[PDB]
Amino acid sequence: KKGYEVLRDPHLNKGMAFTLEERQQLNIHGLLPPCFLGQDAQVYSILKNFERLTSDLDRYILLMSLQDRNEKLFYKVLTSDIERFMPIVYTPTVGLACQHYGLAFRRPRGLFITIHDRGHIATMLQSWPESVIKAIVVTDGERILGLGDLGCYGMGIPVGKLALYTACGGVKPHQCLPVMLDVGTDNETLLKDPLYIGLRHKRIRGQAYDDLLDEFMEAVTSRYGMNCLIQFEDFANANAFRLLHKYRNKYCTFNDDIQGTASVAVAGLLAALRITKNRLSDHTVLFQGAGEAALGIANLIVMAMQKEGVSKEEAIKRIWMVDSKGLIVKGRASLTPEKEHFAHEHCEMKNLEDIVKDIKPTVLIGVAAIGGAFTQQILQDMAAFNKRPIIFALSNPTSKAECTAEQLYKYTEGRGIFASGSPFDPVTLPSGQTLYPGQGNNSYVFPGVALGVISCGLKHIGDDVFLTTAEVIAQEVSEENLQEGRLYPPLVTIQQVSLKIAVRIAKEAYRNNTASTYPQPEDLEAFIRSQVYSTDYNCFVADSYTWPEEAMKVK
Amino acid sequence: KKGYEVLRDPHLNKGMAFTLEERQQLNIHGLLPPCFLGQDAQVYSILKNFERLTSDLDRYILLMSLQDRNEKLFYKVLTSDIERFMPIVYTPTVGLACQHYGLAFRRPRGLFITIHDRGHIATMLQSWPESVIKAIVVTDGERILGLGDLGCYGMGIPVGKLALYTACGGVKPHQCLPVMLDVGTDNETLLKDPLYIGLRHKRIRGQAYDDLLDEFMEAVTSRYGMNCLIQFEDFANANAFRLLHKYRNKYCTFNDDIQGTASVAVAGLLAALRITKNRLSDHTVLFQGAGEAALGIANLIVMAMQKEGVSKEEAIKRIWMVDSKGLIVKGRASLTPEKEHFAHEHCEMKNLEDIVKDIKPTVLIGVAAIGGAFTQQILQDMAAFNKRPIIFALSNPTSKAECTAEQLYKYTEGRGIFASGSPFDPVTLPSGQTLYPGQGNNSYVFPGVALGVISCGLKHIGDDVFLTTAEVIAQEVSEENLQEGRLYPPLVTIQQVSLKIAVRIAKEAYRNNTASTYPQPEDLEAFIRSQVYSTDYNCFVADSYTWPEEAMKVK
Amino acid sequence: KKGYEVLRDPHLNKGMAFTLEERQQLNIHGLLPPCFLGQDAQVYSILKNFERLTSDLDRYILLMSLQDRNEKLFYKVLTSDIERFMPIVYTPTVGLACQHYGLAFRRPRGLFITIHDRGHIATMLQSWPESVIKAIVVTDGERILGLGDLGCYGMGIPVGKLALYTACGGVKPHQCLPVMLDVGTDNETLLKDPLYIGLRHKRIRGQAYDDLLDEFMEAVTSRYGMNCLIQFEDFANANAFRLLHKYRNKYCTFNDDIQGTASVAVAGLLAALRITKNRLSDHTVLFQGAGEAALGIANLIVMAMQKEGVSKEEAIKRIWMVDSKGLIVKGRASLTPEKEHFAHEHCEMKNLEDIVKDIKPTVLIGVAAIGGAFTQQILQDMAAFNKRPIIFALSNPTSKAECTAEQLYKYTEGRGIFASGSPFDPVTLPSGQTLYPGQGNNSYVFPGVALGVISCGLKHIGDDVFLTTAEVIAQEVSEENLQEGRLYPPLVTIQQVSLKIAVRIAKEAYRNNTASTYPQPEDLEAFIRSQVYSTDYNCFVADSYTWPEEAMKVK
Amino acid sequence: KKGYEVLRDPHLNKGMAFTLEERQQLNIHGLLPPCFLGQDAQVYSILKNFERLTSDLDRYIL
Ligand SMILES: NC(=O)c1ccc[n+]([C@@H]2O[C@H](COP(=O)([O-])OP(=O)(O)OC[C@H]3O[C@@H](n4cnc5c(N)ncnc54)[C@H](OP(=O)(O)O)[C@@H]3O)[C@@H](O)[C@H]2O)c1
Ligand SMILES: NC(=O)c1ccc[n+]([C@@H]2O[C@H](COP(=O)([O-])OP(=O)(O)OC[C@H]3O[C@@H](n4cnc5c(N)ncnc54)[C@H](OP(=O)(O)O)[C@@H]3O)[C@@H](O)[C@H]2O)c1
Ligand SMILES: NC(=O)c1ccc[n+]([C@@H]2O[C@H](COP(=O)([O-])OP(=O)(O)OC[C@H]3O[C@@H](n4cnc5c(N)ncnc54)[C@H](OP(=O)(O)O)[C@@H]3O)[C@@H](O)[C@H]2O)c1
Ligand SMILES: O=C([O-])C(=O)[O-]
Ligand SMILES: O=C([O-])C(=O)[O-]
Ligand SMILES: O=C([O-])C(=O)[O-]
Ligand SMILES: [Cl-]
Ligand SMILES: [Cl-]
Ligand SMILES: [Cl-]
Ligand SMILES: [Cl-]
Ligand SMILES: [Cl-]
Ligand SMILES: [Mn+2]
Ligand SMILES: [Mn+2]
Ligand SMILES: [Mn+2]
Ligand code: NA
Ligand code: NA
Ligand code: NA
Ligand code: NA
Ligand code: NA
Repeated sequence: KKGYEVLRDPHLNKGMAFTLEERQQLNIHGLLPPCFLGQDAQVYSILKNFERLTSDLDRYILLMSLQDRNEKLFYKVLTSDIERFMPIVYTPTVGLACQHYGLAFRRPRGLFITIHDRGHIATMLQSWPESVIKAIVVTDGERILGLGDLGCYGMGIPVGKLALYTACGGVKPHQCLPVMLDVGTDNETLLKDPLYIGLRHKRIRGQAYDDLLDEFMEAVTSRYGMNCLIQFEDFANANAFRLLHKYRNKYCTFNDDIQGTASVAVAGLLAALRITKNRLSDHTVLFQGAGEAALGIANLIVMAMQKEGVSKEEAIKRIWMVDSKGLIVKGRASLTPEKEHFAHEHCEMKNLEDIVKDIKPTVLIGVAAIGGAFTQQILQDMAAFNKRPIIFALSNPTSKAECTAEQLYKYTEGRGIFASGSPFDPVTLPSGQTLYPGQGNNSYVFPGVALGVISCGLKHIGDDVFLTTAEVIAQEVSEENLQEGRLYPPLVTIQQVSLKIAVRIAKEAYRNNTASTYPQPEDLEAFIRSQVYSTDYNCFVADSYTWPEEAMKVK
Repeated sequence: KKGYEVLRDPHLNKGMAFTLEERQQLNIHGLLPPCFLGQDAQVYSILKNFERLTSDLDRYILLMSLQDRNEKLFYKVLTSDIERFMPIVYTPTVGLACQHYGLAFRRPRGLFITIHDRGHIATMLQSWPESVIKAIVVTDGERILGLGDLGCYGMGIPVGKLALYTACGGVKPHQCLPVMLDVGTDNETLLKDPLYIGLRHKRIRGQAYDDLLDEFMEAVTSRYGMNCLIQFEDFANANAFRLLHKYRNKYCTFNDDIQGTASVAVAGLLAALRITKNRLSDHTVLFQGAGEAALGIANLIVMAMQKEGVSKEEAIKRIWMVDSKGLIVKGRASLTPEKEHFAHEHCEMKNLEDIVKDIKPTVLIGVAAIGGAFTQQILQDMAAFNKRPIIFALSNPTSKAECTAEQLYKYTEGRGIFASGSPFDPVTLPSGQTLYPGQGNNSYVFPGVALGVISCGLKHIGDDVFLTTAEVIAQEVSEENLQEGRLYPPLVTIQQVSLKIAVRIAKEAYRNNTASTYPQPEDLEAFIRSQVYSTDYNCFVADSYTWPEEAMKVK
Repeated sequence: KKGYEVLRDPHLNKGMAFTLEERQQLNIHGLLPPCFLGQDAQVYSILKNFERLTSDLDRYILLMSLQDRNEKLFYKVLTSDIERFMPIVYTPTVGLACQHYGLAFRRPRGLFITIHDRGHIATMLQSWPESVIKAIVVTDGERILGLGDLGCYGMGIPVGKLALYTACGGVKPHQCLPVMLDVGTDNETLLKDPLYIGLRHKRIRGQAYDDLLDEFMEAVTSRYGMNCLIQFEDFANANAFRLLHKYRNKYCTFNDDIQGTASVAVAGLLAALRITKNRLSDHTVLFQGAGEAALGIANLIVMAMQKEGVSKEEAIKRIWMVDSKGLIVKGRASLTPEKEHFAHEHCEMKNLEDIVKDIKPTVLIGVAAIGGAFTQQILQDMAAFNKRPIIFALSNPTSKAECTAEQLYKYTEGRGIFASGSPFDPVTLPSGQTLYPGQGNNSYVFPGVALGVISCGLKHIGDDVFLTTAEVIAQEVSEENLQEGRLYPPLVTIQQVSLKIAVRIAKEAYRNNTASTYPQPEDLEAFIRSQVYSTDYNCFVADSYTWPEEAMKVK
Repeated sequence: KKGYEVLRDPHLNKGMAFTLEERQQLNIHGLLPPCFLGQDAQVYSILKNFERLTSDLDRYIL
């Protein structure tokens, strides 16, 4: 393609990086100022623009616009200082963006499918420029992080997730599709908000909702193929599980919040074991929350424990859960079949601190979006019953973190092992030792899992894929990392980590013959490495070459 | 047109204003959130976005992006509150933008022709999406406002002018082309500036430059037609004049800085006469500056006086000028033929205040871009020998204004009649009366002159056109306006004033047979009104309708 | 798509079959006369146009132009009377077309890859509008039917083959790509021909040629996938066999001339056995020719005989061949490894008639492109030592057929069982009985084999596929068919036969796990039927529908 | 503009008169046979096609 149409297509636009000869051939010479530069120069300019801003939202908006203008440059900047820009494009800033999505909105991104478009989804996929999609992150916006129902403002998440698909996983941008399934919203505040971009009516539930979802899945895989990876993100509890169970074995799909979190959670405990000097089956885990994350994580912990040689029954007995009504115990009221799995014989309790004192767990996991649930008392108690207690404040965004790295280390005398879903700066204990709290976030799992699935075309994703991936991650945590308090490999190495996760997933796929990409590559690492996205700009010059002169003569 | 490419075309893009039916027919249903809204709603969000910003530079980028995303919306927002947004799109903010163009740069706009493209201009015009252009604003960036040589960063100016072409004149945006002729820059600072977007070398002068200009004019008129309007803007002294004289009679062109300024300046004096209760031939004008603006304004003033009944010779004797070397007197050194035209018998002088006290003028016009040249002294002196002195601080941007509205009104005890190139807020005198200083800026002239020339196809623009336009503008100043201290009709009525300027120019054109649009309209006003740009969106639904039924049958 | 561009795209163009509403929405209303018609009406006008022509070459051109104008209409016409149009679009007219390709040329069709394009094939595949190709028919034009080296004029063959892919097989036209690999031509006549459209130089051979082919296969499968079907057609002997052997197990490819012909020839023998009332192992085959067709057929026959219980050695003993040097016997000079395979101990012989009298075969197959090789004497001899001799004049086009249907039936006194590569009209014997000579032509094999490979994605095509296909075809020959003298099912049922061929190929592909399309359909016949091409026009009206009214409300 | 779309537009289409370089830049190299001819060589082939016709209506259609 050519002309000014190129400058408006972010997948093609190189900006002033366009060569004098490229510009001339593309019929755009004169539409750009008379200066030519490389990505480094362009990155410089962006940083000057980023530096001068004075609000995270403004930084977000700046980057989102870059993403809408020059694809390569966007990712070049992202990967240039992942630790610096991820907090803007992903948690916690992405939640802030979703809260003001109507305000931050500029150019649309993604595919918005409505409950009112039932029976016409197949047609709408046509509207999407790309005809070859290999991955999709979808949400209905009912459980945006620990922020609740943000309706159509929730589109910010899929966009963020996919940003890492490329930035941290190497998955090509052009093959991914962020999707919003707006069936309404129960958030009264949004329904009254003048800037709200979604349907102004309560969420439609029941059979209608279910049929919408079936059509979506059927339509996507029909157009893009049965190998298309569908990643559910931030759906409400009930919907999340039923949908997973319903499609898990029918399509190539998985739920990030349920399975991706479990993977990273276990990856941290597996790593923590090298500090606590014991076996996972010697621990006693207590969850604040009993939803998607808790239930997903708890299940993976059990599989991990059985792998150690313990029985399924013994493993489940070491896992305790607390929901909005209190400690989940046998015979308690308001219990679900899934919760009943961890209902143990015990009197009922409501106060979290009393529960911590009673259960005396070795691992405290926070996944209930409850502010500073992990108070100094709770933290002190953990430091009291444990030589080195493991503390996981997983709720996102930052404002929902069960506790801070600072407080964790402060109230546990620097003996607590910490991890959180949202980023925290390093902490220098009184002893002068600087600890670097790790980020237990999906971000360590979904990019590699995607690179993997897409690479070998794994037909379906079993729970073993996440357990194995939890091991691959932990295997990348160095002794040096561990000594700094890191339960995960440094973020700057995320790409390398993703590759390994991808290669490992491929090896298993072919082994169990669940793969689809054939013939099988003689060297999987080499093959996947060659399938990864490249930050470099392509050359838009026509492929000119000469023929012998006799054969090229004009008659 | 078609699909997503529609959403990237600002001339077409309607954003969420596209109807469900339009989106479905345009193959973009799904690419936009599930909410449909009108322009009012769209303007609201834009304002909430403009409101939260905290820098003029930022507000500029905001609007500029808007213009790159939704044409109709952009202009709907500007005219919604011209007095509020013009300062952002035009003076003085536009000057600040030019100073930091490299930084503010996002998406390119306009046509950038280089000195190294000599012999290829014709082809480059093709790279421009539009093949039908009626107006063109060119600059080489050597004299950007009173900011000097800003090289390629000067592109911001033609874009500003054109913005007003539409917003103030009603000229259709799609038919206008902003152009930057980059032949280098002598600004050592820019040459070292890492963000500079132009050619990194001193300006090329001599015959190479002249050939480039001739080619440009030729290229532009051959492609777009002889009737194409070429507006020269912000060129250096020497070039501005010779280029104007060189193409004046050959093509449809004029120089905004020399002729447009002259027109508005005369319009103001004509209005002031109704406060000073005398005739223009009764005044004595003193110009701080003897450049493009000064010489142009002086020339029109002379014509205006002669039209009163005074002789050429007598008129000239009433104009005094001061340049970098001091008062322009007969037999002084460093004099140009143009300047020696106003060189009177008198002793040399350099001190401005002493010059004011010696010549004792009734009107003081500042056009030398000298900060606060009109000091307390000067202003007091003026209010001393003049019952009601006329003070014109025309230099731009604000930072160059010879003096402020507050200063003028205070140091002239409220008896001074003020006007300036850049905007100043209302002033409330100690007497309790609030004055609304007018803005003597080209903006009152070029929009209407363009509407006029384009509408009737006036082959060439003579000085009479600007004198007539000056009378037209003054004619629209009401007694009420005068009573408030306005030498110009309120800015909120600028569209109507442009209409009358256009209608007038048309009538003259047909009378003198210099028009080209035939047959001549019976009602010039009605004709022009129907030629004006509309801010309303068009409907993108296919024009569907039925034929009988026997004729519509399928055989 | 939209606009006049639609009318020029044969894959979209519906002609006057475009609905008024379609024309209005596609922006073509007014570009077509004021009448709307159905396909039947359109076919009628085509037939009127075909009727008035007076030459086969002109009928060819008419139909080729139809194909370049309206795709569906083209195939609608072909399938409306396959027995009438196939002889025009295929053998023998296609051979005539190729001989005058330069003269018949109008609009180009297919992909022309030259030997001078080595190292740039991948680039050239981009030039091709479709990015999703599933089948390709390639030729270098060195052995076009029995007409020899027709160089670039040979493009007519791949175009013809693919015409039947769709017409007889049901394969989608847009997913197929006809390719010509021009490396020159040794035909002195064409080099001198002023209308020749290929490279005017002797064919390039050796390593250069082999590298071009490797690059071709690599580029095609890299861009279109390893499952892309590559059908080699009309390559010279040496090149045909080595290319087949070299890529056979590496890509999804087969050689129509060697393998397709084998399949159809055995299909006919299988059917013939039901007339001769005996087993294949009871016959003695004699081939007039020892090349691509001869060796391929000979090979399939052997496999067929072994499946009856006979050993490989015993089977080979029943097959004799004659080449340009005469009867192929042990120790004979100028023999090939492949030929030596059938070199039996026997005295050398050169005269075909004498050879027939000596070997006394029960099956006479002609594949040497030798005019009327099967003389009256030979035909009489065959009817002398065989109650019911089986005569196959497989050489194409008709002017190369070993003998005519009339001649065969006349000189065998109506006892000879006939079949030919090119069509012959029914024959009414003196007894009054009318026989319908069958057509033993690849056309019975490649369409169905293609529909099958493409459908289930069979990685590689082994000879078993052709042997089973032969059985599938013979299975479709009814008792009635046989009684009329038909060795193959009637042409009018070819689409039904192809389907059966495909469903069987699929079944075995999944059984042997050599398929690629997964999950496997529960009903293969139903799946494949749903994938077949539809001759009906699509509806180009936008998918319009409404949402509730509150959700459609414009703010 | 470019691509096979150019071959279909009679105002732009040059047939085999398109140069090797033109074809490569227009993204149509390969859509035309490996032969380059001038207008007169093209006229010649038109005349041969005209000559063999035997009806004015056919010559009209050609
Ligand atoms: N990688 C990561 O770091 C990651 C990944 C996914 C999710 N998360 C975070 O985890 C949080 C929840 O996600 P989810 O998917 O698990 O949501 P969910 O399914 O809604 O689960 C939330 C749970 O918290 C419980 N809860 C509410 N108030 C409580 C209270 N006062 N005391 C104890 N428990 C209480 C709820 O109880 P009931 O059962 O009574 O309703 C519910 O079971 C979010 O903030 C999210 O951002 C982090
Ligand atoms: N509509 C409007 O409000 C409008 C329109 C056009 C221009 N302007 C303003 O007018 C200003 C100049 O524009 P221009 O085109 O006339 O520029 P120009 O051609 O550069 O002329 C500037 C003149 O000022 C003289 N000068 C410089 N310093 C002086 C000093 N210290 N004391 C006395 N005279 C001095 C120069 O003298 P020499 O000849 O000796 O060098 C020169 O004649 C700009 O700031 C611009 O913003 C306003
Ligand atoms: N589906 C169909 O019905 C179908 C498909 C493919 C081909 N065919 C036809 O089969 C014929 C041959 O094609 P091919 O691909 O097999 O070509 P090929 O590989 O060149 O084989 C031709 C063979 O005929 C031999 N020959 C030449 N003159 C002979 C003569 N006077 N007496 C006996 N044998 C002679 C040649 O012998 P040497 O080796 O000594 O040179 C050669 O072995 C063509 O006319 C073609 O149209 C029909
Ligand atoms: O749900 C979340 O909070 C996440 O995935 O980071
Ligand atoms: O030059 C200027 O400042 C203008 O034209 O307003
Ligand atoms: O080459 C041939 O003769 C054929 O394919 O039928
Ligand atoms: Cl850039
Ligand atoms: Cl013919
Ligand atoms: Cl012949
Ligand atoms: Cl038949
Ligand atoms: Cl139809
Ligand atoms: Mn999530
Ligand atoms: Mn200016
Ligand atoms: Mn063939
Ligand atoms: Na006919
Ligand atoms: Na053809
Ligand atoms: Na193989
Ligand atoms: Na033999
Ligand atoms: Na041609």
